[PDB]
Amino acid sequence: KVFGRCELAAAMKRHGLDNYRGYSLGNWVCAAKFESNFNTQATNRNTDGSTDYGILQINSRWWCNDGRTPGSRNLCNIPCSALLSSDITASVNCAKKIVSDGNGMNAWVAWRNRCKGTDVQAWIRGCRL
Ligand code: NA
Repeated sequence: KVFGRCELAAAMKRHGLDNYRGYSLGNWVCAAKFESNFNTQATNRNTDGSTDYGILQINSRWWCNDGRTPGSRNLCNIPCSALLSSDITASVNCAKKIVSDGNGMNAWVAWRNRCKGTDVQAWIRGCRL
């Protein structure tokens, strides 16, 4: 599923991401935009052989099991393919664990390089939230 901007904002708010660990909703929509272009089916391979999955590009090195990342962890206790669903519940609940691990949203390289320090509230402008 390719989400619309406000559709994703509304779904992220309903799942409790608005101001989660202090990060306003615009941060999460900005992150999703530059990580996946709002596409739940996005995948990208990393140099070490791990793979990033879903609308927030969660990594198999630490967070999910894809059966092809030997020696890795599965801290969200899910198969990585669950992160590609049109239902974003698994992505959001795993993201909540990531953002809580000490580095905040700096864990998402696209957020640090394209969202941090900008007017992130612009990403929810116009939405009925
Ligand atoms: Na893994």
